[PDB]
Amino acid sequence: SSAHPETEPKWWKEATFYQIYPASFKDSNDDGWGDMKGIASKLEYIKELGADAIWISPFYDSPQDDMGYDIANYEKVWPTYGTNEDCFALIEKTHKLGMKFITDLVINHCSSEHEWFKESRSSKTNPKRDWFFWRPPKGYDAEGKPIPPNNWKSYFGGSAWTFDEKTQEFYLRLFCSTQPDLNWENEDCRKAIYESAVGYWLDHGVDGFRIDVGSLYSKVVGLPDAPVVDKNSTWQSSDPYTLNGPRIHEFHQEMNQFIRNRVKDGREIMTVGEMQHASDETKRLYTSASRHELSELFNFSHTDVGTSPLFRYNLVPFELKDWKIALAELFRYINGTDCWSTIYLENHDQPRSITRFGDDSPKNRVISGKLLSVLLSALTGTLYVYQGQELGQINFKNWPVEKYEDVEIRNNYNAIKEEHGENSEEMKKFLEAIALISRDHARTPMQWSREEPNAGFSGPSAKPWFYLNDSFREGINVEDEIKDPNSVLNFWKEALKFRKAHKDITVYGYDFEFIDLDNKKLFSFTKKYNNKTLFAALNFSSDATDFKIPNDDSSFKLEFGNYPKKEVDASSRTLKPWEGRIYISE
Ligand SMILES: OC[C@H]1O[C@H](O)[C@H](O)[C@@H](O)[C@@H]1O
Ligand SMILES: [Ca+2]
Repeated sequence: SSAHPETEPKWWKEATFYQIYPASFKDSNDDGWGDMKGIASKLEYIKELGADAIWISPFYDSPQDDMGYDIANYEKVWPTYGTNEDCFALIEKTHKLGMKFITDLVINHCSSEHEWFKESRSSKTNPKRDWFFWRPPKGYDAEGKPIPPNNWKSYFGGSAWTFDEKTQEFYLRLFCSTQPDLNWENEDCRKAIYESAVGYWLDHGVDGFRIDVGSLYSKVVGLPDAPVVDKNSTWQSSDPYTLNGPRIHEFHQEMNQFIRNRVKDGREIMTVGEMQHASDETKRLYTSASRHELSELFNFSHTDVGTSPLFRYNLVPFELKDWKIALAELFRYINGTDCWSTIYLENHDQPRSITRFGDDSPKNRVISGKLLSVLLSALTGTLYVYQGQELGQINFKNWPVEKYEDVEIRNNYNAIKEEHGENSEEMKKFLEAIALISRDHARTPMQWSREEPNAGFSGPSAKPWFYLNDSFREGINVEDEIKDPNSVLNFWKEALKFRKAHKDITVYGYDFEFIDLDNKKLFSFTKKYNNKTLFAALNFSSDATDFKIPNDDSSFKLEFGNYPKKEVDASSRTLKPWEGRIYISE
């Protein structure tokens, strides 16, 4: 383990994080929105699950055009969620339970309602004009409409620019129209960002930051037109010119130094960057401890499987190997380095992992939910569990498009309607995809009980901000799952206990090797820690599946699995449907 600097323990390496989506976690005042007092009331539940730390999605003052990721004030809690004092009380309560607290750092862009943007947009001559990207039209079209400065596509569909009537210029917004990109080329802007979004929260005791689209801060000079890679799309991906740009490491080093110099009590701060996509070299430049940039990053390959690289909302076939390789992208690069990795299958931007990677049928949703827990329990990195994942939550079914709340759905729908027609093959493919892939499958209220109609998220007379998934009626809820010894919730409790008990090789294990990589059903691997070997055999199918343990001997003991502990034959070399097993040899 000495030739593996990645094994050096840190609180944030071995902490299991639980991600809370504040709108949807727990309402305490029957207004249909989750809130801070709601979260506070459920910290014990989170601790009892086995979480060591929480990450709360944005709770700052926001118009909610992107459900909190459009921030109007970094230094004020959104009143619907509570007051600043409620937040400080929440941080303290989390701490007094022995848990760490990270907040969402959203500084690629702010709300157009932020005072910085209100000033910037007021004239062409004000001191904050160049805190954002303003450009004149590229002339006007045959209809008299201004033409945007370039052909870039918004992440949510359509053009990445919005015209401002007052100053007669476009501003850049890679996300929704009211999320103008901050200009990191402006040093005054960077310093103001650090003071408000970072320093304020360090001063109030956060243990770290989850850094929203942290790979987008550096724009290639000139904001050039992107090459035409999609011939059936008016607008083009800006990635070559916005993703992992030439100053991105400079910026992350600067912010890292700011954090180090701002902390007052010498505490260890974790940063997890939502970096989206990166080569292994880029990952190393971000996460090597000696680089003083990020602690770790999220990489999207594993959550991209089954989607077109050209458009997330066009489905394509995939096989198990594709997902194996994509998952391994999170962690293989750290082997024998001072880097660190993340492990997750769910967040507020993703559909449910049982639906995507297991089998969400009534017959198989429990066992396959447990299989996913066995897999995650054994992988190297900082583990994240997303609200409802521990309940074995599944995608909602048969929702009309008009029921979806997400701006990502609304904007993409409108762009397709405009470009291709509402009644088109393009729209049909889109509608097919949203049923599997929409971020909204993560965002329905947390299911605390079987109580009609709001499942204990809010009182029965309240109208939740977004519709409940019908699955609460099928026993996917906290109250019912606590009482069922066979539940996914109770299984996740066991999985976290297992992972912690064997943390040297589960959290810090190295020399990961696939066994039978090509297998369409068997997901198998080994890991090492000194004299120890972990061997995983995981059957991602309803068919029984054979496996072999490399260098098999008597020393391999069955330590964890999802079939009943008293009924598993550890010597057997065929997995039952959806069966997973972790063996450890010392
Ligand atoms: O802030 C724009 C986007 O950034 C990140 O990808 C967030 O996780 C996502 O929810 C948001 O829409
Ligand atoms: Ca509320």
